[PDB]
Amino acid sequence: MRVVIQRVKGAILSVRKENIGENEKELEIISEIKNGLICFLGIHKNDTWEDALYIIRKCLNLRLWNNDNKTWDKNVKDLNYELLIVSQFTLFGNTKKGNKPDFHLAKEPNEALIFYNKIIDEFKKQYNDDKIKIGKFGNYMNIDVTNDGPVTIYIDTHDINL
Amino acid sequence: MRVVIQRVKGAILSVRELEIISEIKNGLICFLGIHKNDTWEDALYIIRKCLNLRLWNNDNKTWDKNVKDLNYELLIVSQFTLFGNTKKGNKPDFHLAKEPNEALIFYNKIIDEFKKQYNDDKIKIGKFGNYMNIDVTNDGPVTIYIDTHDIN
Repeated sequence: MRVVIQRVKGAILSVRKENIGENEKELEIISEIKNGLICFLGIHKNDTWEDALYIIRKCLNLRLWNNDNKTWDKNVKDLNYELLIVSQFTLFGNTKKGNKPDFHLAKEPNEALIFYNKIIDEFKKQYNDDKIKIGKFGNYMNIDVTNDGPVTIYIDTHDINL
Repeated sequence: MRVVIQRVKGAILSVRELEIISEIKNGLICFLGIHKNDTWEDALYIIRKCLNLRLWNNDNKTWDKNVKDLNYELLIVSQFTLFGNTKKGNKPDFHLAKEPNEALIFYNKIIDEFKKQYNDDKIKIGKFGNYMNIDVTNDGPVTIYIDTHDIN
């Protein structure tokens, strides 16, 4: 599994919404957080539950907020902050050969959805049902993010021995 | 070198009462991490990939158009935290990251090469080594990661 974690003062996620209908075609906000993390999550085809757990553990526990003259001190749970988890297959975009990304390492959308939903449940079980927002899996999204720092963290779980 | 590329409809960068100092419409924001043992070859790979990755649909085709074809912009932000090791604790430690003073020179060389390889007016930057607030409109999203240490 791969994840890119961004520290944020807020994030607003929107998808396309077509009233077919009333011939209305606009963006509508379906998810929103204030301070916290946005995590772009890429799932590898050979990912196991252990990979998910490491990611969840790291996202929930990384001390990324300063605190009273102490830096890199507080985690997203401590400050009672939120997480926005977006599935992001492009993180398994191989750009090593040619300038068209190739996504053969990506888990296929269907198995991915089940896995992803398992992850979201675990996030909630390990933190709080109300602190975890998500996007619209497999749909085009517009995400207004306020990067606070910025602080960007990258983790590839296939780097660790689990 | 490590880079995270985000596809965007726009980005607004401010620095500390904040003031906006950089702004782009459609294009890419690129968070750039420089490794202590990085060479000019690593920079070139990153620059070439950023300018040439076909990340836009030109319709009926996918992954078809790149950032130059569309006359789009790039916002390059140095981002040492990309070398935050988190393998051994919950507190990132950043020793793979290049020392600040050498990093700045290197980083400025990169920005020049970006301009030389594209266009002086299409390349925006942040305030190196300063706290920044960046409002980004992610378009997709489309997130690309590259570690030039994976390549020879």
